Amino acid sequence: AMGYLMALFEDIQAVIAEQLNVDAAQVTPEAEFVKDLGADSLDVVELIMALEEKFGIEIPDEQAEKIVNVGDVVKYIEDNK
Repeated sequence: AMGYLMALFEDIQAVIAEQLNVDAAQVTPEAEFVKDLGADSLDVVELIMALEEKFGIEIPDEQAEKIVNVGDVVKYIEDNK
């Protein structure tokens, strides 16, 4: 598990890193897209669509709208296959 959880977390960590132009180090489970990563309302939408496609999942808006830190999206990704 953990080994796979770390693998998954990294997966997502890298996607966020290249996308927002921030170092992986700053992309921690608890860091925040807006507050700490300089992202914006649409930045996150681009990110959600990318992750949705990559993993073949559909994150309901009721869930998406609650994403603040990267740990949030990691969990929502499991909550869908």
